[PDB]
Amino acid sequence: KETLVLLYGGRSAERDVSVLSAESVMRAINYDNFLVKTYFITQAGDFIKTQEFDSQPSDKLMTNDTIIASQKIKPSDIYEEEAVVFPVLHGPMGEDGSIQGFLEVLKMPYVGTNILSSSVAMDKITTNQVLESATTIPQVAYVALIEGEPLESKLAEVEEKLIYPVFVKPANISKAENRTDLKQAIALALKYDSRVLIEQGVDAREIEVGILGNTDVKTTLPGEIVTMAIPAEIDPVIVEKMRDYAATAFRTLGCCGLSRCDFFLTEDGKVYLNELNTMPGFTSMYPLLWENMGLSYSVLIEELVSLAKEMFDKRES
Amino acid sequence: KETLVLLYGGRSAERDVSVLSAESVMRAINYDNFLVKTYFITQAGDFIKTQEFDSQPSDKLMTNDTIIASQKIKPSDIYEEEAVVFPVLHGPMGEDGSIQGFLEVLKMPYVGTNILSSSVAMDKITTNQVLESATTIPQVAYVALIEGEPLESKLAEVEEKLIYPVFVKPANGISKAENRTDLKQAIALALKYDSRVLIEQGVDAREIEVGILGNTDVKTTLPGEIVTMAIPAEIDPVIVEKMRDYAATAFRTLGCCGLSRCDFFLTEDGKVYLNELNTMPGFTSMYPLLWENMGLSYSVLIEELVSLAKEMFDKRES
Repeated sequence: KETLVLLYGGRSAERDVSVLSAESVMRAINYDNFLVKTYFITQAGDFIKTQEFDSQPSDKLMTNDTIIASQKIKPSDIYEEEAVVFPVLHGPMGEDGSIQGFLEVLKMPYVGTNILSSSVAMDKITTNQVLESATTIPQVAYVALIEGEPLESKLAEVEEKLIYPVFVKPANISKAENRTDLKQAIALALKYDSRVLIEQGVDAREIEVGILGNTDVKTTLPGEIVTMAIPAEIDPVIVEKMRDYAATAFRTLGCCGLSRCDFFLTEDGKVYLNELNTMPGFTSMYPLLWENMGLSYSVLIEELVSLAKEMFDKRES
Repeated sequence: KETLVLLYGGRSAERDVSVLSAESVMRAINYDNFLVKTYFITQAGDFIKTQEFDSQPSDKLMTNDTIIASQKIKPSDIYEEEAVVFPVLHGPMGEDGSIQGFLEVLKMPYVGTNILSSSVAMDKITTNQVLESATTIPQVAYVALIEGEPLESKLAEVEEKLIYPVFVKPANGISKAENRTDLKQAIALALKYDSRVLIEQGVDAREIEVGILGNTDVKTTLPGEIVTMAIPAEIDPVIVEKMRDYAATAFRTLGCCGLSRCDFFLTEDGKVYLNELNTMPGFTSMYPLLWENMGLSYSVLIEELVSLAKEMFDKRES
């Protein structure tokens, strides 16, 4: 009885994973409740009309090796009154707010966070600055570099604040074990972007919290990476902290819909926010974290759809 | 020789001004250099294919009273290889990164700042936090409220940090408050709009604006003053430099590209506060005039914007 538009693929490096999530989303959905229209976005950004399903498939989604050129559409022709888009797109141009902006301009409800909270959440420098300003959530140690800042003292700031190895990424990846590697990593990263992140390399436990909702934020029990332990075996104090931090991070950025909060837990029991992930994999932890809480994958989906409509009504009213 | 797609109108409250800026841009442009294709976005969000100019117009653009239904297009049909979009859209859906995202998805070069620096610049809470963390640019005194924070200590925090009157707005319902009761009433409606609410100090100070232009080579204008426009503003060299440095730093920190206008307050004892960074300023109005005083004519200003647009597009697509 509802039309879901399931966009998958994309232009980012994470685009092959996107096809996998979209395939898992399309087999997990309850068709009692949805007609599903799928559209592949190719690596060059083209929109391809591919299979509609009125009933459960069992049936491959399109890939960049299998484009059918006659099935190409005008991108705005995804549009249908009252359809809700589920953008199963990861990394840049799936999580950086460009797809969200496109769908806002097309006037369609869509699953997941809005434009501000997507771009901010994707930009670790901005995320860290917002969170250190507005919250007490600890961020993985980092240094921000804006082209123009004197290099020699940036280098010294990196060595004061961080311990080698560090990782250098343009804002929108090279490892450094010493100051020479660092200089060489920064020089290429400035060719990419005028804003550069240098981040502490961390070897610690990787523990993840699912987040769901719009105004009423729910979190899962944490689950651990390394194989998955769901739930993670951790002290109650750490469970509470991680879930509070996740919810606080989501509320502060004005996220809505879903996210997954990726934490590090050190041998001394210190918790650091590593990353807020606004469109997490569905291939993978996010669905399974909610499954452990008693929320099934098909019902998880319907909830995402109802939150999408609620944000749309709210943003259109 | 170049195709400029000029998008005007929009769904924001500033959409009537948008039409005037676009009329001013279509008249100031050098048609030696451009074929101009105009598209009106209606208040409801539809795209209307309206005039294409190959030479200077005399010649009015569409309005929400004058829509021609048959001239409606599919929004992606604005697309044309190698055409550069100038989105003359102000406020929400015009400066909030939604338009930029839509054009990025359509794969078109566009004038102005990218998705992140638009949405951040539009959100005063995030801008202020970013700038106070990464810079020494003073921000107009403010308090941020996230729905969930206990109300009483927010009220007291407003009264500790700020002096009445204050203005309350949802971050996504603007009310003035002169007292704690006005404040509570204003916050309560603002929260029906958005979970994030800004409370900002009312400031009665001199208003002085700085044009910014460029991508990696950031250029700024001499400051210009609002009340009539004094361009350049008559201010001490120390304030001029400070303003222009704060403007360029704000632009660089946010990752802006293309253009912005920075609006400052200047108080009676010579203190400077950043009020706003405006990423698509009016072209009706200070921005072109600020550059005109620097010797940069409006027509060549536009050519520079276009060339900056093609340049960011190349960096993005690579």
